[PDB]
Amino acid sequence: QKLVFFAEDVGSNKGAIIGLMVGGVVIA
Amino acid sequence: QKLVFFAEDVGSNKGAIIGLMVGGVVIA
Repeated sequence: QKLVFFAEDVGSNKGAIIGLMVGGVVIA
Repeated sequence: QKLVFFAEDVGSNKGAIIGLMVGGVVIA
């Protein structure tokens, strides 16, 4: 394996996120 | 609101979970 690169990319985060694996009475 | 209940249930976890919110050199 050889990698040679002059890359640039943008992925960038501002939100309101709800990540449940679910259990809350998933209802809490 | 009124709640009255007798509830018994079962959700239990043993996993090899990958959760990415994406951005990884998602790669590569």
